[PDB]
Amino acid sequence: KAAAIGIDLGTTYSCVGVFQHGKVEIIANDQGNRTTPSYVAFTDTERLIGDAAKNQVALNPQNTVFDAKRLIGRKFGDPVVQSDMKHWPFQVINDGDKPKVQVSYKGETKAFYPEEISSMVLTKMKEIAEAYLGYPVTNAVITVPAYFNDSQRQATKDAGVIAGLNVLRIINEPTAAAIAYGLDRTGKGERNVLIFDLGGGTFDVSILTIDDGIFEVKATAGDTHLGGEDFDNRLVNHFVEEFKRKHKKDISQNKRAVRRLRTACERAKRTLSSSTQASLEIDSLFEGIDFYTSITRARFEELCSDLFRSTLEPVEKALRDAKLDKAQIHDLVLVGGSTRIPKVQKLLQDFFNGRDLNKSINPDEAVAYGAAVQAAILMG
Ligand SMILES: Nc1ncnc2c1ncn2[C@@H]1O[C@H](COP(=O)(O)OP(=O)(O)O)[C@@H](O)[C@H]1O
Ligand SMILES: [Ca+2]
Ligand SMILES: [Cl-]
Repeated sequence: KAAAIGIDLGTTYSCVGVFQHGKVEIIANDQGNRTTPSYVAFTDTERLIGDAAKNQVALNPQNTVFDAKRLIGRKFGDPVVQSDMKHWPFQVINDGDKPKVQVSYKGETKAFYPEEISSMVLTKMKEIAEAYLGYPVTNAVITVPAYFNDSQRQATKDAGVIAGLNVLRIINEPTAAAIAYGLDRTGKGERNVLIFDLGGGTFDVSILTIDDGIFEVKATAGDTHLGGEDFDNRLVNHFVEEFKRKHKKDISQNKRAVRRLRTACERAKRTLSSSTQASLEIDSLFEGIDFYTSITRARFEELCSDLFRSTLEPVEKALRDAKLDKAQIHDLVLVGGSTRIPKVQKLLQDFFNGRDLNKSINPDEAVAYGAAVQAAILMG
């Protein structure tokens, strides 16, 4: 009788929903947010998950883990792991050919497998659901990228189990997104669906072919290292020069400062999605010197123009691999927190014969939404 949940275990954010009495409910965390950072932090006295973990990153960088989704199901020697390792502030060690994240926790050295860090994020999402329903949740459906291999899917499933969940099914994120928009219920002929999924660290384009209720992955393309964080960094480099020009000081060397700026830029970016301008106010950014400035949407767009325009290439590549003209796509689906960027929406719109965009479901909640539906269906 207990309802099962749908969990979108994202690269940088996670989301949980539950299908109740004919509708899907996206559950808010303790801070009232419908998305939770896929972050786990370890201190001298506690282990933080979600917002609390990401909030103290600037003061505890070596022990605040993220991007566990990039390591999960992979080998220590995998070139992807060795490359990614160079960009993380935490240590990744080898354990019988398997990578482990090593940190300082409660006064000592501890190492964790990717699926262990991920199981911690899953527990948080499980408890959020449990507080809402009022009872224990034991069944779930978890999404993963369509390109994930058997090994990556297995480790993710192991994560759900370690989090005390029976994973009813591991499904593809673009499939989950299709389900959210109800493209899995028509049974009349076949239709072409393109999924434009731009998150905080990754960009995925998926072309699916739904023939009378059956899903078929036609093509996939994108960039696993292109996402919202890259837009934040364009803003960061922008303000570093401005601070450098107004107070004559290069802050690019003070780690804590760069981090506090990146966090401010991230929030400024979001404001630029609904307003033409945004203010950036950081107290004692560098050497006690404050930093209050402003920036227009257009300026922001110019700073990321190349990045935004690059998103159309994976789109055209997918169309090619799937041997379809852009006009042959029946359903254009935009998901991911970054598709909220007016500019990103316009580039896609102009590209796709200036067609109308579907604004019926929340882009950063879409994956969890479809997951919840499938979970309920699987639960009878
Ligand atoms: N209103 C917004 N405007 C611009 N970017 C946003 C907005 N809301 C969220 N984002 C961005 O979307 C990204 C988070 O995407 P999301 O799909 O939720 O997670 P994930 O990275 O785990 O896939 C972040 O880079 C975030 O800054
Ligand atoms: Ca996402
Ligand atoms: Cl919470």
